[PDB]
Amino acid sequence: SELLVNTKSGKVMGTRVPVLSSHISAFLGIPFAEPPVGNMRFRRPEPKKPWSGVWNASTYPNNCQQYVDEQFPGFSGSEMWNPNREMSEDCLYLNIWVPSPRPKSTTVMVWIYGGGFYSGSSTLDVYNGKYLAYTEEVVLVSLSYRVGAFGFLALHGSQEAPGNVGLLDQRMALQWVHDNIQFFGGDPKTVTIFGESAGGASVGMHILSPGSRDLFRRAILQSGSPNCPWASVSVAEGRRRAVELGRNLNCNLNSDEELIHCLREKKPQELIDVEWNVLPFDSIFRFSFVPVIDGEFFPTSLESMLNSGNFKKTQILLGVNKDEGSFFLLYGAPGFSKDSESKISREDFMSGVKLSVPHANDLGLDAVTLQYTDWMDDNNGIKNRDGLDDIVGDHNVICPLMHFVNKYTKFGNGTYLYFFNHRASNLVWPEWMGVIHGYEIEFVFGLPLVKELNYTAEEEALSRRIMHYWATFAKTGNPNEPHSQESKWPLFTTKEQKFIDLNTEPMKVHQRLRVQMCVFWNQFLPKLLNAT
Amino acid sequence: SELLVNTKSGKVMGTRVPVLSSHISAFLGIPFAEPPVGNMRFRRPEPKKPWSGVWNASTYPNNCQQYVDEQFPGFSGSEMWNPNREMSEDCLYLNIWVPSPRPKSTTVMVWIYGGGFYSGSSTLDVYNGKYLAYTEEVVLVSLSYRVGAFGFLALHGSQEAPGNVGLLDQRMALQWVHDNIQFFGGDPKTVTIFGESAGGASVGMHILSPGSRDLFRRAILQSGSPNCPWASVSVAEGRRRAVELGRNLNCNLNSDEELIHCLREKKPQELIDVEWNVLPFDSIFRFSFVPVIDGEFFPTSLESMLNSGNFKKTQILLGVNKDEGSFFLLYGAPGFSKDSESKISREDFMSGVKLSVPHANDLGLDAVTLQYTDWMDDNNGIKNRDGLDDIVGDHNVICPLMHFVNKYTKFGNGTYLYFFNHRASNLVWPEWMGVIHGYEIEFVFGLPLVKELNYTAEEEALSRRIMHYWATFAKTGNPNEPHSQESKWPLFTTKEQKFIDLNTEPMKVHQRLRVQMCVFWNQFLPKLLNAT
Ligand SMILES: *[C@@H]1O[C@H](CO)[C@@H](O)[C@H](O)[C@H]1NC(C)=O
Ligand SMILES: *[C@@H]1O[C@H](CO)[C@@H](O)[C@H](O)[C@H]1NC(C)=O
Ligand SMILES: *[C@@H]1O[C@H](CO)[C@@H](O)[C@H](O)[C@H]1NC(C)=O
Ligand SMILES: *[C@@H]1O[C@H](CO)[C@@H](O)[C@H](O)[C@H]1NC(C)=O
Repeated sequence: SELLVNTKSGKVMGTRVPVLSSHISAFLGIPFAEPPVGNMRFRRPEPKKPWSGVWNASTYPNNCQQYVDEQFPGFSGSEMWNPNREMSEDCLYLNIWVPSPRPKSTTVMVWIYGGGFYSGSSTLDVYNGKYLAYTEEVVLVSLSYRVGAFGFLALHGSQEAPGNVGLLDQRMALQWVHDNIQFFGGDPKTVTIFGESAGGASVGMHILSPGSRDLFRRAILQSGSPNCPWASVSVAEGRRRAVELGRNLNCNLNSDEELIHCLREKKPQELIDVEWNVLPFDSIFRFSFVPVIDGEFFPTSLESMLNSGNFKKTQILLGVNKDEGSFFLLYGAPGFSKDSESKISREDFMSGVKLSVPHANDLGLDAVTLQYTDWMDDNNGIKNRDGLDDIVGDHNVICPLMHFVNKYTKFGNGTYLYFFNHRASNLVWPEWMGVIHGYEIEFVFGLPLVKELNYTAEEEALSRRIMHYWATFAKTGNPNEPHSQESKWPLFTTKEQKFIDLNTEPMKVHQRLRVQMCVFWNQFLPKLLNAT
Repeated sequence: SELLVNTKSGKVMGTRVPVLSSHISAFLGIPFAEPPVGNMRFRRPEPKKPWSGVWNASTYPNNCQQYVDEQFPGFSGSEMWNPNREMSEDCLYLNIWVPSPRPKSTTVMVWIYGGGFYSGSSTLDVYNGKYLAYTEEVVLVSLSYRVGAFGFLALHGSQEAPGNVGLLDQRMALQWVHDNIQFFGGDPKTVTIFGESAGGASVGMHILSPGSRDLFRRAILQSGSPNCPWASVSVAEGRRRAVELGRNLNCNLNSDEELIHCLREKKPQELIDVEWNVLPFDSIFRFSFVPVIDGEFFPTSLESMLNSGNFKKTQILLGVNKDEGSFFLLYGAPGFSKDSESKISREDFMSGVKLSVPHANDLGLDAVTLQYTDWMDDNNGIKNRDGLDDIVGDHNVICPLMHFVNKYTKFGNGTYLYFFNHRASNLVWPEWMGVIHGYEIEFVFGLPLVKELNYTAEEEALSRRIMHYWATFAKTGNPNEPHSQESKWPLFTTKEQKFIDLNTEPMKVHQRLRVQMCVFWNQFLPKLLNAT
């Protein structure tokens, strides 16, 4: 039967799912690791023991334990990102969408969800891989990984809570795909990993980590890069936060053994309730438990690895959205509200700047303020609001990604860069937020092709174009159709640094994406902070 | 006789001079101090002893000893600024242009020439006061003062070479005008002092110095302010330079007495030949002997005086030219030439930046470079050239003046600000230099009214308009004609910060002159240099 597949770990039975007046096969909730529960909490993952009989892969699995956003109860704009299945530490499963009839050896794409390393689910409606798998005829896989303390609590030196286990969860899933996707009709030698935000940073981390490089062919990074300021911490800071978490739960702190034992006896929600109390600074776009530069998963500092070319050399396709920072300002900066235009006063602008660059001294804060202030009209509420939006997006997403693309392109085999700037016609978030962090995902997954979702005809066309770019890149290492008559997405080169916009208007090629601001964030500010 | 005037110092006989098909009286070369020669070199000036008989004031006096520019021999653009009379240490004289018939008690304007405190003459063709005196019916006076080491060598603590004597020369001339102008038909209670560059800085210094305030009514500052970075030095730096001058002339340096005695035995040209060897840094727009913050002429630091309102409160009219920095880049920055378009390479841009801000550390240099570089087109020769031009003009003239105007306006009785941006149709300097430092002077003195000079009809109109603004301001404290139908020059206020452009086009009012760059130069950079 087309729904029965025998893998190296055992047999699995999928389910036939409808999609755009047709059907395809789906294998949901396939286990790739042993449940990281009890004594296994915080530990590196262990491969799933093979099973006898048939694994029922007809329904989505549980989501990993995580902080749940209740800032806007009932609001679809925020709830669409929350777990839609019951949460459990028993959450290491993957999902596969297979074209029908089953292919023999076709292109494989593996999705890695984002969520700042503190949240995320492979089961969100927005991550339904049936549209992409059906439309582009690729085998689509979505994996899962532990987030928050469960996946990133780090007490370097200890083997019980070494840190980065969430990244190892991802690697184990990639290993499973490498070893078994052939039975689902996928080509293990043509696997593209792609992800957004923390998922994009994760993709870059697998490009960097020697232990992950051999498991995939190409990569796509959406609004995220491994060198982002929020994406990793030092071993010392990771330890400090782990200890502070224990301090928040009245744990014995005399030794790592004592601390970990205490943390392992706590219910999942107990850790989550105090998770945010361990941050250094009053800040936005900063998360408690993230990857740690350990000298193992990451041999040396990310910068030294990027500079020496110590990473997988292949083709990459990546990009950012126009207003990456709006989400974070709305949730934590004074003056911003969901139901108002959020015009910002000069004073709230100052407060926002300090929250946005928590590690900077006063001189550093002055430099940022000067760089983003129009002194001919400094009390303009719209300008201050948009200025802060740019500060957050440039510092946390765009400039780190531009630093990554330029360093990578020197050693890589082909780079394609995009700037997504289309605001969906059916967005429920206010207009001031613009082209929001994460809202290009629905286009990548083809939701606009579903009539009931209320997208325009132009948006369906944009989605089809984007899905074809992504899948063609996954298949050939080039988003462009060999010998087509459509406008070509030029290769990003060290010299020309070209990129294209992604919207419903005719393709336009540009150069040096936000170069002025990124020279500030990537070269000047770091120098200022290190000298003063 | 109309040409004979009896002053408190003795009788003087002037000469009738033709002017625009008419005539007026001129009294040239009137002594206001005893020749500062021999034992008097470097000493404060002494009032001229009254004389018997009639002083022959029919010809221009000698010019003070100074460095003479020979960079472009025979070239009118540069030679028009050089001394046009024989040089001598016996140079403290003033010139007066009086309307005919002699007025009874009319508005008086006293011109103070510029020249970076190292040069200047009251006798330049461009400073001929007959046009202004005749056209606006004012008594026009031009004074002189010692420049270079002769007027500013400073060995604080010593009464033989205390420093600032050139400024005291200016004060003595103002005192003479206060005491005697009434005999020439001028009103000593309605005297306006005006000057350009070092002369403008000098005007601001008299506004600040308690000992000079009572000698004039209003002031006009053209392309210069007392707080300019090149306009003064500390007592320590002044001493260091005085000692280095002695070291350059093989002087005994065991004591001030030894040093001064040695310097007094040297011929004037001997001092001038080594004058430029005492600067701290490799730099442009920096001069060796300038005013010193002594605690006498200047009670405290200029900044503390400006902040506390420790200065004469009256009305002021001031402004700058569009391209103040071009002259200095042409003479000392690599890549600039008089006969080429001077497109600057990225490398020469860097060299230029270091020469322009000699006191800045590397981080400071990086900040300037970032602020003036278009990173989307960094190798554009025109942009690099114009960027450097702006750096020099903003740092040395515009921003210091804007800091002055804003601090002054808080306590003053009326401020009028202008931005001169008309390039003369008959300029002999290359086009890349734009609206050059000092080229608004010919309009203020009415040269465009002289047909033989080859100016256009529009330029004659601009000159007449400017002369009337200046003279009306001198007479009433307001450049505008009471109840006229012409466009009004608005008052510059702390809140609106309005100013007008001065060109042949219809008047346009603007606000916050180069505010973006001046926040950088006046607030950010100083903070960066002091913290790092
Ligand atoms: C497990 O598979 C069976 C079919 O064998 C079916 O009941 C369903 O798809 C799964 N069970 C649940 C939880 O509904
Ligand atoms: C990628 O690598 C292949 C084989 O080494 C080479 O022929 C090709 O030019 C490379 N492409 C780029 C854009 O570097
Ligand atoms: C001095 O005045 C006399 C007239 O009394 C006349 O010769 C001339 O104006 C002056 N002398 C010189 C130096 O020409
Ligand atoms: C100048 O001073 C006079 C008298 O003190 C005052 O009436 C006038 O308002 C002042 N003007 C300005 C612009 O400050």
